Amino acid sequence: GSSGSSGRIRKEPPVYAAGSLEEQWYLEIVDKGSVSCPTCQAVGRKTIEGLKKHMENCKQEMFTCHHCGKQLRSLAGMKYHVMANHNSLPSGPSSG
Ligand SMILES: [Zn+2]
Ligand SMILES: [Zn+2]
Repeated sequence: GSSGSSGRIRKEPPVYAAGSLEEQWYLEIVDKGSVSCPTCQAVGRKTIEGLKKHMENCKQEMFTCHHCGKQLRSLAGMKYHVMANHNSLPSGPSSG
């Protein structure tokens, strides 16, 4: 057996903070209807909740060579494009 009752007002702000990203993304929705990914910025979601899960893994780090300025997802592959194309073996101030 059991019993009980309650009833009070609810005047509190949403999970969002008074100055956080969540709020920003939220607007893009309440204004447009959907929000894009701040990481890839190619695919969005109907709301944040859904996006969060997306960025939870998508959140990756991009790189960009300096010699030429190549852009590759896999750091390894890139770091190799330099030693291959920008192969400057330390020998002398000249080649010949
Ligand atoms: Zn993404
Ligand atoms: Zn390069």
